[PDB]
Amino acid sequence: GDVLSTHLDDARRQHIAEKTGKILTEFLQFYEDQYGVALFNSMRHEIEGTGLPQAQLLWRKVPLDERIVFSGNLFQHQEDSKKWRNRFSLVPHNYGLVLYENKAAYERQVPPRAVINSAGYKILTSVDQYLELIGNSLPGTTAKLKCPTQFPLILWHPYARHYYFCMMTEAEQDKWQAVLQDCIRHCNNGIPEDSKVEGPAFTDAIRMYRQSKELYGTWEMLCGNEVQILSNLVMEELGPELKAELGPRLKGKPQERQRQWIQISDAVYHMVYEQAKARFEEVLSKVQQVQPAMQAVIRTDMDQIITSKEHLASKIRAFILPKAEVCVRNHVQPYIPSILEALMVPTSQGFTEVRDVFFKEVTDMNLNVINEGGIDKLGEYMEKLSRLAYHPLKMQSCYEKMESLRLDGLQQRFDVSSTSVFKQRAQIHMREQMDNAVYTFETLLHQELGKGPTKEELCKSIQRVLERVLKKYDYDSSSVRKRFFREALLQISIPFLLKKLAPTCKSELPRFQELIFEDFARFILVENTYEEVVLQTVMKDILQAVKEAAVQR
Repeated sequence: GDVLSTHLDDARRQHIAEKTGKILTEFLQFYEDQYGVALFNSMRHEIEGTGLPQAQLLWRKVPLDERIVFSGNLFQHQEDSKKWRNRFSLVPHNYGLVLYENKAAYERQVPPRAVINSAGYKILTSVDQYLELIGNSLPGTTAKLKCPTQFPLILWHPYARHYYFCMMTEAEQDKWQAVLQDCIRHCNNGIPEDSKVEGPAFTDAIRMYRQSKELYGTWEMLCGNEVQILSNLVMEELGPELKAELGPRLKGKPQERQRQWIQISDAVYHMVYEQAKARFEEVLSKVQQVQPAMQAVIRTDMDQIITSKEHLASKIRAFILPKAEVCVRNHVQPYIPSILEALMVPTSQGFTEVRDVFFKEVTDMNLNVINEGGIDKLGEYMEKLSRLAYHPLKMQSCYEKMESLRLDGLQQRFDVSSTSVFKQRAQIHMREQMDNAVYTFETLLHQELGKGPTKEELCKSIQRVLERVLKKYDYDSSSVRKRFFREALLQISIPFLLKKLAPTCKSELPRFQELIFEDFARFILVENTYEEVVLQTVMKDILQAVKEAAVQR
């Protein structure tokens, strides 16, 4: 039989589901523990009024009207037939990649042949690059795919299936590379950053689970929505032993064996995804049911919870602060300036490029008003400007500023994962700030225009509204960048410290549990309090490094 029927038979699928279920159970215990802590922290910020200050730019409240992002014909390699077929390929408003047999089939409202969420994917523009990337997916390879055009585009994922496209011209290749890069970035941004409770509870639980498996530091596969990330977590853990078991059973030449493993991995990824979805959504519903009860206890007992948290922290400080401060002084503090410099330069270039692109587009609109000498086509020009933050070409020069980013870890070595994650996060911030700029410009211009078509010439109020939005932009850009640099420095330095401190602490921390009043245990965790103690040991150096640099400008 075929590869999947042979190697993923019912018995093997049951074993995989059992192992997956054990991982999900352990993760969900971390998640339920984290949930009340995330709730307490968010409520403390709101009640004490210590959340993020209000931005100067306005934020769009309703999404833009849904429009197709891009479409065109592509060739796609077909896994079943091994034949290349034309496909009409469409990117909807939500940045899925949708493939139809042809455009005529699309017009007749025929179902799509595939709908692809590209979270966790990477783009390759040559077959050799792709073969190099998968070349060591099975062991011992060095211990002794052919495209109809010269312009391929390949989508690779560590666990899910790979897609093979090609285009007729370098121009089409370049366009689809930008669009698919936008798709990946959009799908990776699957948990809203301003989620108050669910987001932080989930991502902290992921980190704590990984730490319990002795995995510290930024994780490249913390991308996509919750179920995708959980699927990545399971595949990371189960992949090695599944590969060790099935690898020797695969028959053929090295690249054929590599392709069979990709097919097996995708099938397991699907099975894991559905199992994780069911298990996670069950627990999410359970925590949401008791969240109001938790809110009442937090609101009533706020001051006593803070007191209990501070008492626990004081005992942890007494235990770990000497060794922590030495480790920061000797092994973190010397390197904070260099890491900050590496992050600041491309990030600040990118935010400045957003400003320049915004300024040019508003001026181009202003030129149109002067040329028609009138207000009457403003709605047409504002509609195009309203979408600038999602323009598949015009934003590319901003995003490109991040590709020179190279970050060392605290072993003074290039950190691939930190670099990847922080380029993605920086680019998402750039998209947000561009959208805020054009939304603010539109809103303020409409206000200004209530004065009348020519109380003074329209191009004077346009340029005055533009100058007002630019000052709001410059303020918000510095706010956003300072927060981003602080967050990134913390996310590089704290996992390093926790790993160095683990032989001292991991056996000893449970002894502090007895200090937590049982009715507060959903809101206070020994581990989280300990991690906050460690965080405070780098806070001075980080705030001062971002201060002394004044990197936020």
